[PDB]
Amino acid sequence: GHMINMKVAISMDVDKISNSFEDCKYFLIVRIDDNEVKSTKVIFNDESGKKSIVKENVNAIICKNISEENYKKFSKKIEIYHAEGDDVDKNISLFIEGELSKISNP
Repeated sequence: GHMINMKVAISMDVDKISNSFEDCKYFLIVRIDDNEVKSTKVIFNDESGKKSIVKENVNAIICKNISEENYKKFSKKIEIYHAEGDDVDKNISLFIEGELSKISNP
């Protein structure tokens, strides 16, 4: 029954989900404010990018994969989820409901 004030980082290549967090080209910052996406952002993935994610106060990350080291960094307040597709919009809807599997075995 709805949701308010979500913030995610989705690991993008150029036009869909990147292979892994370590190989994204940018992060799409999704904004959800009543079970629907009311705006978006692009943080390119070159160092200064990842810094901003810390201060964004993200709710969760979505990716197909992560490196072990970066997991151990980010898994200290932000819920890391598995992608279930290449269709970002399917992965957004699944995340809204919490149907995506939380990666606890990278």
